[PDB]
Amino acid sequence: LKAQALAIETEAELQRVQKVRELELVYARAQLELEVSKAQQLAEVEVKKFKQMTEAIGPSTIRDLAV
Amino acid sequence: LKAQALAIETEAELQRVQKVRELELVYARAQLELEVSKAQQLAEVEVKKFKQMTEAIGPSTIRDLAV
Repeated sequence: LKAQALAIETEAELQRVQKVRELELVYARAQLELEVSKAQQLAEVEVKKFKQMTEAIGPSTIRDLAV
Repeated sequence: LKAQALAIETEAELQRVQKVRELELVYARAQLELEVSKAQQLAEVEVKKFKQMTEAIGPSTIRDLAV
C-alpha cells in the first residue's frame, strides 16, 4: 500500500516538475536572446566609435603618441 | 516475509528513481544546449569586435604600440 501511494505522489510531482522546468527553459532562452542582442549592439557601437576616432586621428599619429 | 516486503518497496523505489533521473537527464541536456548557444554567440561577437578593431587600427601600429 505504501508502494501505491508513493506511485501516485511520484507521478503528480514529476508532472509538476516537468511543466515547471519546460517553461523555465523557454524563458531562459528568451533571456539569452535579449542578452546576445545587447552584447552585439553595444559591441557594434563601440567598434564604430573606435573606428571613426582612429580614422579622424590617423594611425601615424597614434604610432608614436602612445610612446 | 521480510524478503517479500523488501522486494515490493525496492521495485517501487527503483521505478521512481528511474523516472526522476530520466527527466533530470533531459533537462540537463536542454541546459547544455542553451549554454553552448550562449558561449558561441558571445564568442562570435567578441571575435567580430576584435577583428573590426584591429582592422581599423592596422597591424603595423599594434606591432610597436604594445612595446
